[PDB]
Amino acid sequence: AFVVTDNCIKCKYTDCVEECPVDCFYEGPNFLVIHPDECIDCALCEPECPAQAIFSEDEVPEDMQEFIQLNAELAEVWPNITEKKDPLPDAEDWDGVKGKLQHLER
Ligand code: SF4
Ligand code: F3S
Repeated sequence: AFVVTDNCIKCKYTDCVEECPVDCFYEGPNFLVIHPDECIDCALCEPECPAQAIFSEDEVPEDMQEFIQLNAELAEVWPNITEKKDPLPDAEDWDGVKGKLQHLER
């Protein structure tokens, strides 16, 4: 499975979803997550995220390992999203800012 990590938070561009043949992205107020059981590892979503926030589960940075479990868990409670939407208003301002996990909304 592929995993959405820290730089997605407060950006949430949503270009990722248009690439997904199986529709396994789930939406939060300021973050997206992939469902690990539905994802087929097609990788088609990774070169298309402007925030370079998606990684193969085995290529997820040492300092972001907690996102693997977070994607699995929130994918069970958030609604599916299959259509591209406008990025969050100040996405450029937040793209590249580290430790944005402190800003994650449920
Ligand atoms: S790797 Fe493929 S199946 Fe998994 S979330 Fe990305 S586009 Fe969807
Ligand atoms: S910012 Fe988040 S919404 Fe999709 S396009 Fe990147 S994983």
